[PDB]
Amino acid sequence: EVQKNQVLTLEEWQDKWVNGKTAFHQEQGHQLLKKHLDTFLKGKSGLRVFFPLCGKAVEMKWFADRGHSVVGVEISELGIQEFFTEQNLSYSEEPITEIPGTKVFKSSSGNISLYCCSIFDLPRTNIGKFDMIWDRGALVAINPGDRKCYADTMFSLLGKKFQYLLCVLSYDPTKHPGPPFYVPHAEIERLFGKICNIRCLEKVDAFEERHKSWGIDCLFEKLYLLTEK
Ligand SMILES: Nc1ncnc2c1ncn2[C@@H]1O[C@H](CSCC[C@H](N)C(=O)O)[C@@H](O)[C@H]1O
Repeated sequence: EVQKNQVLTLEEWQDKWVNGKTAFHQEQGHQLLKKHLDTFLKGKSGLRVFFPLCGKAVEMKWFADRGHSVVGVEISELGIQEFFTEQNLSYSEEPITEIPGTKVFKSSSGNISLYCCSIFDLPRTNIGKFDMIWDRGALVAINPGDRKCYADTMFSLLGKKFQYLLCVLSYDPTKHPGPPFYVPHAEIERLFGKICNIRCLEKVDAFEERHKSWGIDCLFEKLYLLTEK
């Protein structure tokens, strides 16, 4: 209930990128994913992997380097450009014909495509189906009221068998209004429990010096693996 009425705008997010206020970004990449990556990919070849609200997530290159095709969606053209610049990847552009005024950025390698539009635009595209989702700073970045629509959008993107990897943050929601927002276990169950087997693989201290600026003094991260019932 606490953060329920928080409504951020796309322009606010784009402004963060313009202003360099991108402290959510992890240059060395996600350490829980790094730990479990081989287990998740064991026996797997040429998967399609989706990154909602992808920013310039370095982990997209982890999957592409391992032979999987990666699609991300990110509202900030600046963040997308920073991804290609930082990963030293050439790219070219095409329109997203269904959503006038927007573009998809395609790595020359053919392995990474970043849609520069809203995640909520995707059901009107032919983005298709995915074997795997990496969701970090995404479900937690969405306006709280938008979570059900987001969850339904995720389901629309999933193949019959899937591994949905989900990172959420645990902190006292009365101390920081978000983002990132507080998504408790019960909320995961509400959104994903009917369709998914839910495993919480990790719960680790995530508190860094930068988190003092949110007015909290404890922060934990949980890594979930959601799969078909
Ligand atoms: N509706 C929306 N559609 C697409 N991108 C959105 C969005 N709302 C917010 N964003 C983008 O979502 C990102 C959340 S911050 C997390 C970024 C990235 N997943 C990482 O792990 O580092 C921002 O880059 C923001 O610009």
